[PDB]
Amino acid sequence: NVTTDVGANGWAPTVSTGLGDGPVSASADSLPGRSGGASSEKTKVGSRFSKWWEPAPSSTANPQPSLIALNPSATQSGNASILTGSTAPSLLAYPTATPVPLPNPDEPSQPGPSGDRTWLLDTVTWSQE
Amino acid sequence: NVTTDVGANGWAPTVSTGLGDGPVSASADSLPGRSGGASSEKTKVGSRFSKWWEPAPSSTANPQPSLIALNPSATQSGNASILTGSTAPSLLAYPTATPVPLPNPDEPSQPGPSGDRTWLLDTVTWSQE
Repeated sequence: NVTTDVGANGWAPTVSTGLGDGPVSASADSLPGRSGGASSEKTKVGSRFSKWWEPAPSSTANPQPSLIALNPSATQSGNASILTGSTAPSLLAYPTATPVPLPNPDEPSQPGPSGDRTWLLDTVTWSQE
Repeated sequence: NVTTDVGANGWAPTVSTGLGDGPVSASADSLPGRSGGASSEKTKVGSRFSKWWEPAPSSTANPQPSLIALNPSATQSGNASILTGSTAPSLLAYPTATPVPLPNPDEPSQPGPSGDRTWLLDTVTWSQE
C-alpha cells in the first residue's frame, strides 16, 4: 500500500541485474550454537570449502479496591518473598523473547538461587517537599 | 367466599330479567388503535350499521456492605451516566404495565436521546438543623 519500496525482507535475484537495480537488502544469518540472549527462555567442526593443497490488568469488569479492602499478593525469587495486603501492581513490562544462537562456544556459569534473588537495594525517604 | 355479590366481572343474561334483577356490571371495551399508555412497553374505516338511504433486593443471604467496601454500580440514560463506588439502592418502584389502544390516530413525536436522558434537576444543601 505504498509507492516506495519497503524491501522484500531479503535478497532476490531480480533486484540486482545488469539491466536494472533496486534497493539492496540484508538476509537473516543462519548460525549454529548455544541458545542464549533472551532471558527466562534460554536453555566435529569442518570448513565448507576445498583447499588448494588438499585432494487484563486494567478492566472495568474487574475493578481493584482501595487500600482498605483485603486484596493480597506476593512476589517470590530465590529464598526471598515480599507480601502485601492491598491492591498492588505487578507486571512484566515486556513479554520475554525467543532465544538466539551464541557466537561463543563456552558453557555459561550460573549463580542460581544465591544470585537470582530479591535483594534490598536501598532504603530512601520520600518527603512532601 | 362472601354472601354479597362482588360481580361476575361482566354482563350476564341472567342478571337483568323481567322476573329478577341483580347488580349491573360493566364489561371491557374492545377497541382498535395504536398501542400506547404504558411507558417502556408501548410500540379502510367503515361503520357497522346500515343507513336508511343506502341500499431479591433485601435478603440476609446477600448482605450489602457499608460505605467502606467496594461495591460499584451505575445508571445510564441517553448520553448521561452516574457512577458510585459503594452500596446504592436502584429500583423501579412498580413493574411496567401492558400497552393499550389509543383513542387518537396521530403518530407520536419522540425526542429520543436528546430528551430521554439524565438531567441535573437541582443542587441543594442538606444541613443538620
